[PDB]
Amino acid sequence: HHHANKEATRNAAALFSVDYKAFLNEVANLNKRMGDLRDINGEAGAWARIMSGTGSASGGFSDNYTHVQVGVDKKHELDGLDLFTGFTVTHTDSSASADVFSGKTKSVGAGLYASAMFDSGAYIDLIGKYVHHDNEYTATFAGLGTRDYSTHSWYAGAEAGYRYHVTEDAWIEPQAELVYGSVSGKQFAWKDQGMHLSMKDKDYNPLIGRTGVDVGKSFSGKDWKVTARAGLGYQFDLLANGETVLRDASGEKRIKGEKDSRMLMSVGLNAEIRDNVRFGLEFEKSAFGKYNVDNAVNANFRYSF
Ligand SMILES: CCCCCCCCOCCOCCOCCOCCO
Repeated sequence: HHHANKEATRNAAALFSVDYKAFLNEVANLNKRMGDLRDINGEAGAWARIMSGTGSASGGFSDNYTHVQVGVDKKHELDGLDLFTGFTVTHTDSSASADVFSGKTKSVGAGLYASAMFDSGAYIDLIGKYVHHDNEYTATFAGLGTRDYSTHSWYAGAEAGYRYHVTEDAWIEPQAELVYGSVSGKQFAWKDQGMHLSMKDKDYNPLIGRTGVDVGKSFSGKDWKVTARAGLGYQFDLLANGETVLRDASGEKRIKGEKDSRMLMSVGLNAEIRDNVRFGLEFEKSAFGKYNVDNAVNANFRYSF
Protein backbone atom coordinates (compact mmCIF):
# COMPACT_ATOMS: atom_id res chain seq x y z
CA HIS A 1 0.00 0.00 0.00
CA HIS A 2 2.98 2.27 0.59
CA HIS A 3 4.47 1.28 -2.77
CA ALA A 4 1.13 1.97 -4.45
CA ASN A 5 0.92 5.43 -2.91
CA LYS A 6 4.53 6.11 -3.88
CA GLU A 7 3.92 5.22 -7.54
CA ALA A 8 0.61 7.11 -7.63
CA THR A 9 2.33 10.16 -6.17
CA ARG A 10 5.23 9.93 -8.62
CA ASN A 11 2.86 9.61 -11.60
CA ALA A 12 0.42 12.33 -10.56
CA ALA A 13 3.35 14.70 -10.05
CA ALA A 14 4.87 13.84 -13.45
CA LEU A 15 1.58 14.41 -15.28
CA PHE A 16 0.79 17.68 -13.51
CA SER A 17 4.35 18.97 -13.91
CA VAL A 18 3.66 19.75 -17.61
CA ASP A 19 1.75 22.90 -16.61
CA TYR A 20 4.99 24.16 -15.05
CA LYS A 21 7.07 23.39 -18.16
CA ALA A 22 4.38 25.08 -20.26
CA PHE A 23 5.00 28.10 -18.02
CA LEU A 24 8.81 27.91 -18.08
CA ASN A 25 8.77 27.70 -21.90
CA GLU A 26 7.20 31.15 -22.18
CA VAL A 27 10.05 32.72 -20.18
CA ALA A 28 12.69 34.47 -22.25
CA ASN A 29 14.93 37.53 -21.92
CA LEU A 30 15.62 40.77 -23.72
CA ASN A 31 18.22 39.41 -26.14
CA LYS A 32 16.31 36.19 -26.86
CA ARG A 33 13.12 38.11 -27.52
CA MET A 34 14.18 41.35 -29.18
CA GLY A 35 17.75 40.84 -30.34
CA ASP A 36 20.17 43.74 -29.85
CA LEU A 37 18.39 47.09 -29.41
CA ARG A 38 21.43 49.32 -28.93
CA ASP A 39 22.16 52.24 -31.27
CA ILE A 40 19.09 51.82 -33.47
CA ASN A 41 18.08 54.79 -35.59
CA GLY A 42 14.56 53.88 -36.72
CA GLU A 43 11.72 55.27 -34.60
CA ALA A 44 9.55 52.20 -35.15
CA GLY A 45 10.14 48.46 -35.42
CA ALA A 46 8.63 45.16 -36.40
CA TRP A 47 10.12 41.89 -35.25
CA ALA A 48 9.68 38.14 -35.32
CA ARG A 49 11.06 35.31 -33.25
CA ILE A 50 11.10 31.55 -33.42
CA MET A 51 12.39 29.10 -30.86
CA SER A 52 12.60 25.34 -30.94
CA GLY A 53 13.88 23.17 -28.13
CA THR A 54 13.85 19.93 -26.18
CA GLY A 55 14.24 19.03 -22.52
CA SER A 56 14.07 16.07 -20.19
CA ALA A 57 13.59 15.12 -16.58
CA SER A 58 13.43 11.81 -14.70
CA GLY A 59 10.60 9.31 -15.17
CA GLY A 60 11.55 9.22 -18.82
CA PHE A 61 10.06 12.67 -19.20
CA SER A 62 11.00 14.53 -22.34
CA ASP A 63 9.37 17.35 -24.23
CA ASN A 64 9.94 19.62 -27.20
CA TYR A 65 8.38 22.83 -28.35
CA THR A 66 8.21 25.37 -31.09
CA HIS A 67 7.60 28.94 -30.02
CA VAL A 68 6.68 31.71 -32.48
CA GLN A 69 6.30 35.38 -31.59
CA VAL A 70 5.94 38.77 -33.27
CA GLY A 71 5.94 42.35 -32.07
CA VAL A 72 5.72 45.96 -33.08
CA ASP A 73 6.82 48.97 -31.11
CA LYS A 74 7.64 52.63 -31.17
CA LYS A 75 11.09 53.83 -30.10
CA HIS A 76 11.13 57.10 -28.07
CA GLU A 77 14.40 59.03 -28.21
CA LEU A 78 15.26 60.53 -24.84
CA ASP A 79 18.46 62.05 -23.45
CA GLY A 80 20.88 59.13 -23.74
CA LEU A 81 18.07 56.66 -23.64
CA ASP A 82 16.11 54.72 -26.22
CA LEU A 83 12.82 53.46 -24.90
CA PHE A 84 10.95 50.89 -26.94
CA THR A 85 7.31 50.34 -26.13
CA GLY A 86 5.24 47.80 -27.98
CA PHE A 87 2.89 44.88 -28.25
CA THR A 88 3.59 41.20 -28.83
CA VAL A 89 1.71 38.00 -29.64
CA THR A 90 2.89 34.43 -29.34
CA HIS A 91 2.05 30.88 -30.31
CA THR A 92 3.43 27.62 -28.89
CA ASP A 93 3.10 23.97 -29.75
CA SER A 94 4.37 21.46 -27.21
CA SER A 95 4.48 17.72 -26.85
CA ALA A 96 5.45 15.78 -23.75
CA SER A 97 6.12 12.17 -22.88
CA ALA A 98 7.06 10.20 -19.84
CA ASP A 99 6.79 6.55 -18.91
CA VAL A 100 3.15 6.83 -17.92
CA PHE A 101 1.73 9.56 -20.15
CA SER A 102 1.98 11.61 -23.32
CA GLY A 103 0.23 14.58 -24.85
CA LYS A 104 0.26 18.05 -26.31
CA THR A 105 -0.31 21.71 -25.57
CA LYS A 106 -1.31 24.60 -27.83
CA SER A 107 -0.66 28.10 -26.51
CA VAL A 108 -1.57 31.61 -27.59
CA GLY A 109 -0.31 34.74 -25.84
CA ALA A 110 -0.32 38.54 -25.97
CA GLY A 111 1.72 41.07 -24.05
CA LEU A 112 3.09 44.54 -23.52
CA TYR A 113 6.72 45.52 -23.15
CA ALA A 114 9.00 48.43 -22.41
CA SER A 115 12.72 48.15 -23.04
CA ALA A 116 15.08 50.88 -21.94
CA MET A 117 18.52 51.06 -23.51
CA PHE A 118 20.86 53.57 -21.86
CA ASP A 119 23.92 55.07 -23.58
CA SER A 120 25.80 54.21 -20.39
CA GLY A 121 25.33 50.52 -21.27
CA ALA A 122 22.65 49.88 -18.66
CA TYR A 123 19.37 48.37 -19.75
CA ILE A 124 15.99 47.55 -18.25
CA ASP A 125 13.36 45.33 -19.84
CA LEU A 126 9.78 45.06 -18.58
CA ILE A 127 7.13 42.73 -19.95
CA GLY A 128 3.65 41.58 -18.92
CA LYS A 129 1.56 39.09 -20.84
CA TYR A 130 -1.24 36.57 -20.78
CA VAL A 131 -1.05 33.05 -22.21
CA HIS A 132 -3.85 30.60 -22.87
CA HIS A 133 -3.10 26.85 -22.95
CA ASP A 134 -5.21 24.09 -24.48
CA ASN A 135 -4.03 20.73 -23.16
CA GLU A 136 -4.55 17.15 -24.25
CA TYR A 137 -2.84 14.37 -22.28
CA THR A 138 -3.19 10.62 -22.20
CA ALA A 139 -2.21 8.62 -19.15
CA THR A 140 -1.41 4.92 -19.00
CA PHE A 141 -2.06 4.69 -15.26
CA ALA A 142 -5.14 4.25 -13.09
CA GLY A 143 -7.48 4.17 -16.08
CA LEU A 144 -7.30 7.96 -16.23
CA GLY A 145 -7.41 7.91 -20.03
CA THR A 146 -7.32 10.96 -22.28
CA ARG A 147 -7.83 14.35 -20.68
CA ASP A 148 -8.40 17.74 -22.28
CA TYR A 149 -8.23 20.93 -20.23
CA SER A 150 -7.46 24.62 -20.36
CA THR A 151 -5.06 26.65 -18.27
CA HIS A 152 -3.85 30.23 -18.54
CA SER A 153 -0.93 32.15 -17.14
CA TRP A 154 -0.06 35.75 -16.38
CA TYR A 155 3.54 36.96 -16.54
CA ALA A 156 5.24 39.96 -15.09
CA GLY A 157 8.95 40.12 -15.76
CA ALA A 158 11.67 42.63 -15.07
CA GLU A 159 15.28 42.41 -16.17
CA ALA A 160 18.25 44.65 -15.69
CA GLY A 161 21.83 44.39 -16.85
CA TYR A 162 24.92 46.40 -17.64
CA ARG A 163 27.19 46.18 -20.67
CA TYR A 164 30.68 47.12 -19.61
CA HIS A 165 33.11 47.60 -22.48
CA VAL A 166 36.53 46.13 -21.80
CA THR A 167 37.71 47.28 -25.21
CA GLU A 168 36.18 49.16 -28.11
CA ASP A 169 35.14 45.76 -29.52
CA ALA A 170 34.80 43.45 -26.49
CA TRP A 171 32.31 43.61 -23.56
CA ILE A 172 31.00 42.00 -20.39
CA GLU A 173 27.40 42.11 -19.18
CA PRO A 174 25.99 40.91 -15.82
CA GLN A 175 22.25 40.45 -15.79
CA ALA A 176 19.48 39.78 -13.35
CA GLU A 177 15.89 38.92 -14.11
CA LEU A 178 12.81 38.21 -12.06
CA VAL A 179 9.63 36.75 -13.45
CA TYR A 180 6.47 36.47 -11.41
CA GLY A 181 3.53 34.50 -12.75
CA SER A 182 0.32 32.54 -12.28
CA VAL A 183 -0.79 29.07 -13.32
CA SER A 184 -4.42 28.03 -13.16
CA GLY A 185 -5.14 24.70 -11.48
CA LYS A 186 -7.38 21.92 -12.74
CA GLN A 187 -9.16 18.78 -11.58
CA PHE A 188 -9.62 15.25 -12.86
CA ALA A 189 -12.30 13.08 -11.25
CA TRP A 190 -12.91 9.59 -12.60
CA LYS A 191 -13.70 5.99 -11.80
CA ASP A 192 -11.41 2.99 -12.04
CA GLN A 193 -12.34 -0.59 -11.18
CA GLY A 194 -15.57 0.82 -9.74
CA MET A 195 -13.87 3.25 -7.36
CA HIS A 196 -14.00 7.04 -7.25
CA LEU A 197 -10.62 8.64 -7.96
CA SER A 198 -9.65 12.29 -7.77
CA MET A 199 -6.57 14.30 -8.71
CA LYS A 200 -6.47 18.08 -8.38
CA ASP A 201 -4.08 20.98 -7.99
CA LYS A 202 -4.60 24.60 -7.04
CA ASP A 203 -3.73 27.89 -8.66
CA TYR A 204 -0.12 28.73 -7.95
CA ASN A 205 2.41 31.46 -8.62
CA PRO A 206 5.85 30.71 -10.03
CA LEU A 207 8.59 33.16 -9.21
CA ILE A 208 11.66 32.56 -11.32
CA GLY A 209 14.96 34.33 -10.87
CA ARG A 210 18.02 34.44 -13.07
CA THR A 211 21.50 35.87 -12.64
CA GLY A 212 24.10 35.54 -15.37
CA VAL A 213 26.89 37.07 -17.40
CA ASP A 214 27.23 37.53 -21.13
CA VAL A 215 30.33 38.31 -23.12
CA GLY A 216 30.75 39.52 -26.67
CA LYS A 217 33.31 40.37 -29.30
CA SER A 218 32.10 42.40 -32.26
CA PHE A 219 33.32 42.94 -35.82
CA SER A 220 32.13 45.45 -38.39
CA GLY A 221 32.45 47.46 -41.59
CA LYS A 222 30.79 50.61 -42.92
CA ASP A 223 27.53 48.75 -43.50
CA TRP A 224 27.47 45.69 -41.21
CA LYS A 225 28.27 44.44 -37.73
CA VAL A 226 28.55 40.95 -36.23
CA THR A 227 28.84 40.12 -32.56
CA ALA A 228 29.85 36.73 -31.27
CA ARG A 229 28.52 36.13 -27.78
CA ALA A 230 28.29 33.52 -25.04
CA GLY A 231 26.30 33.31 -21.84
CA LEU A 232 26.52 31.61 -18.48
CA GLY A 233 23.67 31.92 -16.00
CA TYR A 234 21.75 30.53 -13.06
CA GLN A 235 17.99 30.02 -13.21
CA PHE A 236 16.08 29.14 -10.02
CA ASP A 237 12.62 28.85 -8.46
CA LEU A 238 12.05 31.23 -5.53
CA LEU A 239 8.63 29.78 -4.73
CA ALA A 240 7.01 26.37 -4.98
CA ASN A 241 3.53 27.14 -3.75
CA GLY A 242 1.66 24.56 -5.82
CA GLU A 243 0.11 21.40 -4.42
CA THR A 244 -1.44 18.31 -5.96
CA VAL A 245 -4.08 16.44 -3.96
CA LEU A 246 -4.80 12.80 -4.72
CA ARG A 247 -8.11 11.83 -3.18
CA ASP A 248 -9.29 8.29 -2.79
CA ALA A 249 -11.79 6.04 -1.01
CA SER A 250 -9.12 5.42 1.65
CA GLY A 251 -8.17 9.10 1.98
CA GLU A 252 -6.21 12.03 0.60
CA LYS A 253 -2.53 12.44 -0.19
CA ARG A 254 -1.10 15.94 -0.61
CA ILE A 255 1.97 16.53 -2.77
CA LYS A 256 3.72 19.88 -2.37
CA GLY A 257 5.59 21.62 -5.19
CA GLU A 258 9.38 21.51 -5.24
CA LYS A 259 11.75 24.28 -6.25
CA ASP A 260 14.09 23.48 -9.14
CA SER A 261 17.15 25.31 -10.46
CA ARG A 262 19.67 24.86 -13.30
CA MET A 263 22.75 26.40 -14.92
CA LEU A 264 22.16 28.09 -18.27
CA MET A 265 24.66 28.01 -21.11
CA SER A 266 24.33 29.84 -24.41
CA VAL A 267 26.31 30.74 -27.52
CA GLY A 268 25.21 33.06 -30.29
CA LEU A 269 25.54 36.07 -32.51
CA ASN A 270 23.83 39.39 -33.24
CA ALA A 271 23.99 40.66 -36.81
CA GLU A 272 23.45 44.11 -38.29
CA ILE A 273 22.96 44.45 -42.03
CA ARG A 274 22.87 48.07 -43.22
CA ASP A 275 20.32 50.29 -41.48
CA ASN A 276 17.04 48.40 -40.98
CA VAL A 277 17.88 44.74 -40.51
CA ARG A 278 18.99 42.92 -37.40
CA PHE A 279 19.20 39.21 -36.79
CA GLY A 280 19.90 37.27 -33.61
CA LEU A 281 20.74 33.60 -33.22
CA GLU A 282 21.61 31.41 -30.26
CA PHE A 283 22.10 27.85 -29.12
CA GLU A 284 21.38 27.07 -25.52
CA LYS A 285 21.09 24.32 -22.95
CA SER A 286 21.07 23.80 -19.19
CA ALA A 287 22.65 21.45 -16.68
CA PHE A 288 22.19 20.22 -13.11
CA GLY A 289 18.41 20.70 -12.96
CA LYS A 290 15.72 18.11 -12.26
CA TYR A 291 14.42 19.45 -15.53
CA ASN A 292 16.93 20.58 -18.14
CA VAL A 293 16.86 22.10 -21.59
CA ASP A 294 18.91 19.50 -23.47
CA ASN A 295 19.11 21.84 -26.47
CA ALA A 296 17.26 24.67 -28.10
CA VAL A 297 17.82 27.19 -30.88
CA ASN A 298 16.45 30.78 -30.93
CA ALA A 299 16.27 33.12 -33.91
CA ASN A 300 14.94 36.61 -34.27
CA PHE A 301 14.66 39.31 -36.92
CA ARG A 302 14.10 43.01 -36.35
CA TYR A 303 13.13 45.47 -39.07
CA SER A 304 13.68 49.01 -37.79
CA PHE A 305 12.50 52.02 -39.78
C1 LIG B 1 6.45 44.30 -14.86
C2 LIG B 1 5.29 44.51 -15.83
C3 LIG B 1 5.29 45.91 -16.41
C4 LIG B 1 4.98 45.89 -17.91
C5 LIG B 1 5.48 47.14 -18.63
C6 LIG B 1 4.42 47.74 -19.55
C7 LIG B 1 4.58 49.25 -19.69
C8 LIG B 1 5.08 49.65 -21.08
O1 LIG B 1 4.18 49.25 -22.09
C9 LIG B 1 3.89 50.28 -23.03
C10 LIG B 1 3.13 49.64 -24.19
O2 LIG B 1 2.63 50.63 -25.07
C11 LIG B 1 2.68 50.24 -26.43
C12 LIG B 1 3.07 51.42 -27.31
O3 LIG B 1 2.20 51.46 -28.42
C13 LIG B 1 2.61 50.60 -29.47
C14 LIG B 1 2.96 51.39 -30.72
O4 LIG B 1 3.52 50.53 -31.70
C15 LIG B 1 2.65 50.21 -32.76
C16 LIG B 1 2.86 51.21 -33.90
O5 LIG B 1 3.92 50.85 -34.76
